[PDB]
Amino acid sequence: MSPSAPVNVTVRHLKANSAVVSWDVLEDEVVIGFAISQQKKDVRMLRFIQEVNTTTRSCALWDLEEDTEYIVHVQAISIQGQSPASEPVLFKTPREAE
Amino acid sequence: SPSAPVNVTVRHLKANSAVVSWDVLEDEVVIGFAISQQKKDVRMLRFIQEVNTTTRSCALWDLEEDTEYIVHVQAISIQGQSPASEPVLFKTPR
Repeated sequence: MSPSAPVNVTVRHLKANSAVVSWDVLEDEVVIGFAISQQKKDVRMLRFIQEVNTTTRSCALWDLEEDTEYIVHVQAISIQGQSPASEPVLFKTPREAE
Repeated sequence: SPSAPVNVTVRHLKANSAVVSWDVLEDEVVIGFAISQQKKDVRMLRFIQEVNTTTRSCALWDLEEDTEYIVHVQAISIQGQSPASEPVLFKTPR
Protein backbone atom coordinates (compact mmCIF):
# COMPACT_ATOMS: atom_id res chain seq x y z
CA MET A 1 0.00 0.00 0.00
CA SER A 2 0.91 3.67 -0.02
CA PRO A 3 0.44 7.22 1.41
CA SER A 4 -1.80 9.93 0.02
CA ALA A 5 -0.50 12.58 -2.34
CA PRO A 6 0.74 15.79 -0.69
CA VAL A 7 -1.84 18.55 -0.17
CA ASN A 8 -1.64 22.31 0.19
CA VAL A 9 1.50 22.51 -1.90
CA THR A 10 2.48 26.19 -1.86
CA VAL A 11 5.35 28.27 -3.23
CA ARG A 12 6.82 30.88 -0.89
CA HIS A 13 9.77 33.28 -0.77
CA LEU A 14 9.73 33.34 -4.57
CA LYS A 15 12.81 35.12 -5.93
CA ALA A 16 14.20 35.77 -9.40
CA ASN A 17 16.42 32.68 -9.25
CA SER A 18 14.97 30.63 -6.41
CA ALA A 19 11.85 29.57 -4.54
CA VAL A 20 10.76 27.36 -1.65
CA VAL A 21 8.02 24.71 -1.95
CA SER A 22 5.90 23.59 1.01
CA TRP A 23 3.22 20.98 1.51
CA ASP A 24 1.31 18.92 4.01
CA VAL A 25 0.53 15.25 4.14
CA LEU A 26 -2.47 13.49 5.65
CA GLU A 27 -0.50 10.79 7.47
CA ASP A 28 2.50 12.34 9.25
CA GLU A 29 3.15 9.01 10.98
CA VAL A 30 3.88 7.22 7.68
CA VAL A 31 5.76 9.80 5.57
CA ILE A 32 9.55 9.44 5.70
CA GLY A 33 10.45 11.56 2.70
CA PHE A 34 9.49 13.24 -0.53
CA ALA A 35 10.25 13.43 -4.25
CA ILE A 36 9.90 16.63 -6.25
CA SER A 37 9.91 17.20 -10.05
CA GLN A 38 10.73 20.52 -11.60
CA GLN A 39 10.53 21.63 -15.20
CA LYS A 40 9.89 24.89 -17.01
CA LYS A 41 6.50 25.45 -18.63
CA ASP A 42 8.61 25.29 -21.82
CA VAL A 43 9.99 21.89 -20.78
CA ARG A 44 13.59 21.01 -21.56
CA MET A 45 15.76 20.55 -18.46
CA LEU A 46 14.16 18.20 -15.87
CA ARG A 47 15.27 18.51 -12.23
CA PHE A 48 14.45 15.89 -9.59
CA ILE A 49 15.00 16.19 -5.83
CA GLN A 50 14.38 13.40 -3.34
CA GLU A 51 15.05 13.33 0.41
CA VAL A 52 14.37 10.41 2.67
CA ASN A 53 14.59 9.80 6.44
CA THR A 54 13.55 13.38 7.17
CA THR A 55 10.53 15.14 8.70
CA THR A 56 10.80 18.17 6.40
CA ARG A 57 7.80 19.77 4.72
CA SER A 58 9.65 22.16 2.40
CA CYS A 59 12.25 22.03 -0.31
CA ALA A 60 14.23 24.91 -1.82
CA LEU A 61 14.70 25.23 -5.58
CA TRP A 62 17.83 27.07 -6.65
CA ASP A 63 19.33 28.39 -9.87
CA LEU A 64 15.93 29.03 -11.41
CA GLU A 65 15.51 31.10 -14.56
CA GLU A 66 14.38 34.71 -14.16
CA ASP A 67 10.98 35.81 -15.52
CA THR A 68 10.16 32.16 -16.16
CA GLU A 69 7.22 29.82 -15.47
CA TYR A 70 7.71 26.48 -13.71
CA ILE A 71 5.69 23.41 -12.88
CA VAL A 72 6.51 21.44 -9.76
CA HIS A 73 4.95 18.20 -8.54
CA VAL A 74 5.44 16.78 -5.08
CA GLN A 75 5.14 13.14 -4.03
CA ALA A 76 5.27 11.56 -0.56
CA ILE A 77 7.51 8.61 0.29
CA SER A 78 6.57 5.95 2.82
CA ILE A 79 8.61 2.97 4.03
CA GLN A 80 6.14 0.72 2.18
CA GLY A 81 5.57 2.80 -0.93
CA GLN A 82 5.06 6.18 -2.55
CA SER A 83 2.06 8.41 -3.21
CA PRO A 84 0.63 9.79 -6.45
CA ALA A 85 1.73 13.24 -7.58
CA SER A 86 0.22 16.18 -5.74
CA GLU A 87 -1.63 18.71 -7.86
CA PRO A 88 0.81 20.66 -10.06
CA VAL A 89 1.92 23.94 -8.57
CA LEU A 90 2.62 26.64 -11.13
CA PHE A 91 4.57 29.80 -10.70
CA LYS A 92 6.72 32.33 -12.43
CA THR A 93 9.92 33.89 -11.28
CA PRO A 94 10.31 37.70 -10.92
CA ARG A 95 12.62 39.72 -13.19
CA GLU A 96 16.37 40.04 -12.56
CA ALA A 97 17.04 43.36 -10.84
CA GLU A 98 18.56 46.31 -12.72
CA SER B 1 29.15 2.08 -21.67
CA PRO B 2 29.21 5.34 -19.53
CA SER B 3 32.12 5.81 -17.21
CA ALA B 4 32.05 7.11 -13.63
CA PRO B 5 32.55 10.89 -13.38
CA VAL B 6 36.08 11.86 -12.30
CA ASN B 7 37.78 14.88 -10.68
CA VAL B 8 34.80 15.29 -8.40
CA THR B 9 35.61 18.31 -6.28
CA VAL B 10 33.93 20.75 -3.90
CA ARG B 11 34.44 24.49 -4.49
CA HIS B 12 33.13 27.81 -3.12
CA LEU B 13 32.95 25.93 0.15
CA LYS B 14 31.01 28.09 2.55
CA ALA B 15 29.29 27.72 5.90
CA ASN B 16 25.96 26.81 4.31
CA SER B 17 26.82 26.07 0.68
CA ALA B 18 29.16 24.53 -1.85
CA VAL B 19 29.54 23.65 -5.49
CA VAL B 20 30.38 20.13 -6.66
CA SER B 21 32.18 19.75 -10.00
CA TRP B 22 33.27 16.80 -12.11
CA ASP B 23 34.57 15.78 -15.51
CA VAL B 24 33.36 12.83 -17.57
CA LEU B 25 35.38 10.72 -20.00
CA GLU B 26 32.65 10.78 -22.65
CA ASP B 27 31.12 14.20 -23.10
CA GLU B 28 29.25 13.03 -26.18
CA VAL B 29 26.94 10.49 -24.48
CA VAL B 30 26.31 12.44 -21.25
CA ILE B 31 23.03 14.33 -20.73
CA GLY B 32 22.78 14.91 -16.97
CA PHE B 33 23.83 13.80 -13.53
CA ALA B 34 22.73 12.31 -10.23
CA ILE B 35 24.30 13.57 -7.01
CA SER B 36 24.02 11.69 -3.72
CA GLN B 37 24.40 13.85 -0.53
CA GLN B 38 24.40 12.95 3.18
CA LYS B 39 26.22 13.91 6.36
CA LYS B 40 29.07 11.74 7.60
CA ASP B 41 26.80 11.32 10.65
CA VAL B 42 24.11 9.76 8.45
CA ARG B 43 20.50 10.76 8.83
CA MET B 44 18.66 12.42 5.97
CA LEU B 45 19.58 10.97 2.54
CA ARG B 46 19.35 13.50 -0.29
CA PHE B 47 19.38 12.63 -3.98
CA ILE B 48 19.45 15.13 -6.85
CA GLN B 49 19.33 14.73 -10.63
CA GLU B 50 19.12 16.85 -13.75
CA VAL B 51 18.37 15.48 -17.19
CA ASN B 52 19.02 17.29 -20.49
CA THR B 53 21.72 19.57 -19.18
CA THR B 54 25.26 20.25 -20.24
CA THR B 55 26.32 21.41 -16.76
CA ARG B 56 29.37 19.99 -15.01
CA SER B 57 28.52 21.39 -11.59
CA CYS B 58 25.77 21.46 -9.04
CA ALA B 59 25.36 23.83 -6.14
CA LEU B 60 24.43 22.43 -2.74
CA TRP B 61 22.56 24.91 -0.56
CA ASP B 62 21.39 25.09 3.04
CA LEU B 63 24.24 23.09 4.52
CA GLU B 64 24.85 23.17 8.26
CA GLU B 65 28.06 24.91 9.24
CA ASP B 66 31.01 23.03 10.71
CA THR B 67 29.59 19.75 9.41
CA GLU B 68 31.02 16.85 7.43
CA TYR B 69 29.25 15.67 4.31
CA ILE B 70 29.78 12.91 1.79
CA VAL B 71 28.79 13.22 -1.85
CA HIS B 72 29.26 11.32 -5.08
CA VAL B 73 28.22 11.87 -8.67
CA GLN B 74 26.72 9.64 -11.26
CA ALA B 75 26.58 10.53 -14.95
CA ILE B 76 23.25 10.24 -16.76
CA SER B 77 23.81 9.32 -20.40
CA ILE B 78 22.01 8.19 -23.53
CA GLN B 79 23.37 4.71 -22.75
CA GLY B 80 22.03 4.44 -19.21
CA GLN B 81 23.49 5.63 -15.91
CA SER B 82 27.14 5.46 -14.93
CA PRO B 83 28.38 3.84 -11.80
CA ALA B 84 29.03 6.40 -9.05
CA SER B 85 32.15 8.51 -8.87
CA GLU B 86 34.48 7.93 -5.94
CA PRO B 87 32.88 9.46 -2.80
CA VAL B 88 34.04 12.90 -1.63
CA LEU B 89 34.16 13.94 2.05
CA PHE B 90 34.16 17.64 2.86
CA LYS B 91 33.47 19.89 5.81
CA THR B 92 31.72 23.23 5.94
CA PRO B 93 33.56 26.13 7.70
CA ARG B 94 32.06 27.89 10.70
